[PDB]
Amino acid sequence: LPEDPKWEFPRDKLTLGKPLGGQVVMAEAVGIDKDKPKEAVTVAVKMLKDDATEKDLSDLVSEMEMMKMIGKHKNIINLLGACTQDGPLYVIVGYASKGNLREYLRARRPPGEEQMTFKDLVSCTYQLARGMEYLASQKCIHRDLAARNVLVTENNVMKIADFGLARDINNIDYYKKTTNGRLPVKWMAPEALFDRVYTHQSDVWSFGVLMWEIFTLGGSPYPGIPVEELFKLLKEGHRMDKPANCTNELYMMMRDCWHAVPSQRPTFKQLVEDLDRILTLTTN
Amino acid sequence: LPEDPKWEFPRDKLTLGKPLFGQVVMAEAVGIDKDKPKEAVTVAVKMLKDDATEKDLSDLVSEMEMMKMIGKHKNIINLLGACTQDGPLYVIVGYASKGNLREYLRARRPEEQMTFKDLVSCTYQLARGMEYLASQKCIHRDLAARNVLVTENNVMKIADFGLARDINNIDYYKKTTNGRLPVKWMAPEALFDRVYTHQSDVWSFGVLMWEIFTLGGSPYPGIPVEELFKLLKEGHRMDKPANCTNELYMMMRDCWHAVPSQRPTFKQLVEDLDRILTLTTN
Ligand SMILES: Nc1ncnc2c1ncn2[C@@H]1O[C@H](COP(=O)(O)OP(=O)(O)CP(=O)(O)O)[C@@H](O)[C@H]1O
Ligand SMILES: Nc1ncnc2c1ncn2[C@@H]1O[C@H](COP(=O)(O)OP(=O)(O)CP(=O)(O)O)[C@@H](O)[C@H]1O
Ligand SMILES: [Mg+2]
Ligand SMILES: [Mg+2]
Ligand SMILES: [Mg+2]
Ligand SMILES: [Mg+2]
Repeated sequence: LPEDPKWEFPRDKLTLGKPLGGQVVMAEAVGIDKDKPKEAVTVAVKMLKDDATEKDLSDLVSEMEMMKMIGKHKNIINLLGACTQDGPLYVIVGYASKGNLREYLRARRPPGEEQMTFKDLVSCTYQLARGMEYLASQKCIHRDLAARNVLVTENNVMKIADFGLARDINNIDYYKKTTNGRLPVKWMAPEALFDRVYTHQSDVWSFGVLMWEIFTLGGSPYPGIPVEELFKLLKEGHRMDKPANCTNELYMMMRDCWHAVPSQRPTFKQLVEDLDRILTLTTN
Repeated sequence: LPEDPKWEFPRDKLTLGKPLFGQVVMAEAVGIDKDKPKEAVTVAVKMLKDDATEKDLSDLVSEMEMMKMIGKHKNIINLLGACTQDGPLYVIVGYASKGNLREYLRARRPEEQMTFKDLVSCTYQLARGMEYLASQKCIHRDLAARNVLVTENNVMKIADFGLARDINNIDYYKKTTNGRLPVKWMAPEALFDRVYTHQSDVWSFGVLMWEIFTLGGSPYPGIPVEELFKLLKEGHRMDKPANCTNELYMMMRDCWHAVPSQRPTFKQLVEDLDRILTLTTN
């Protein structure tokens, strides 16, 4: 693959460590932060598994390239560098000490670890909306939004991650039977499968399920409902029930994200504004 | 999903158990053996994960359909039934108490040690299964120790038909063909030419042989997937395993012949392995 100095990082400056969670591992990167040339830094490294397929490699490359183009943002996991020459491809990204959001929330469920306050949940949701709002402004569709794909930092900052299925808005083959076949069904917008398209509004549908996972503290969507029976139920108007401790207002937000008609759903900008209000009013 | 009465099995007679294109769990099936209507049989059931994708569903469906087509053979995991109506798809297959071959072998490393004859016997059984598979015009495409199951009586059983296809159902020369086959068990032509024939499967059999004789070793140790095909193109081949005779290693090299038609057929492999096994036994 093409050499790209600006992002290349020395293999001898990286010490691979313990497994995290193809295959992702923790590691120390000496001087990865150019202003601290000798300072070792704890990072995360994504690389291929030993039994990886060709598609796994093209996916890893795609993920790296997408992260390069997206740019930097508070709520998006950051690319730190990559080892792409004379050796196995290593994609180095910022290390999130708290793990993924799904595991994070479940570990903080009431004893029935520090519990999540209603404000923490709204704040978590608001941060992600901002992240998605930015992504959309960069013409990027994630396509795989879910609690298991969000990382939490030491200071509880939410980071959208796993861009292994992400695409530039124009890099989607509309109407082909093979388009969107690798998207987890339970987080997927109906038009993704039915019409074989994908827009930012398809991402808002996913965001809706993410909201539900957040307010159920890491629950599994459509419990008891098999994936092969889901789209039938969705066509019939079925939608997940309101999470226990969730305001009717936040629930209507989820419901709005699940409008059958894409343009009928809120834009991420609208979600940010609404959530900003709710968060603020909760604070006061 | 079209109803196929012949294979349909009642859901109320199936009790899912502990965990083992999906996820496999142990289960108890009452009357799966039609001659013993009230008997509970321990089986294995493959189903979709909660986060399954559309492709995960079509693969499981394809897996089921491929197993129905293939027919029965002692060295191929057998289909017992399937719950396809009004509910999640369940593919019910025979339970293999010893797990997959790779785990089985790594456990028997110098937990009852494997003898040279056992290893050959193991290899011979798999060749027999592949010979039958090839005769049914089926290409497995994902042959490897991790895809071989071992029954209570140490019978080898080729499994995981999640990538298998009929020999004529291949999108020839398309750049997207064979994109989901583990690279280290994959025949060179499968990637360079985008084709897949029974001879591609024999190449994988070779790797499988190497895993067997190294007692579950990982192929091309120390070589990343990204670097393997250039090496393979240059002639690189894995070295002989210690607990392996030059003859058996030569069989591996034959399976890895660069030219597809120059690799032996499964029919020829079975004949040679039988001869070798017969000698090792007598
Ligand atoms: N930067 C990071 N810091 C901390 N943990 C990380 C991390 N990147 C990944 N992980 C951990 O590894 C898990 C899997 O990561 P990721 O979502 O990137 O998976 P993956 O693309 O390798 C496979 P899949 O698509 O099956 O998830 C995360 O849910 C998280 O627990
Ligand atoms: N019939 C059976 N009896 C016993 N164990 C079984 C079994 N079927 C599957 N298993 C166990 O589950 C493992 C995975 O099986 P299988 O190879 O079918 O996986 P899979 O198709 O679900 C996913 P992948 O393609 O990622 O392996 C096997 O290696 C074995 O340990
Ligand atoms: Mg992920
Ligand atoms: Mg991924
Ligand atoms: Mg398998
Ligand atoms: Mg499989």
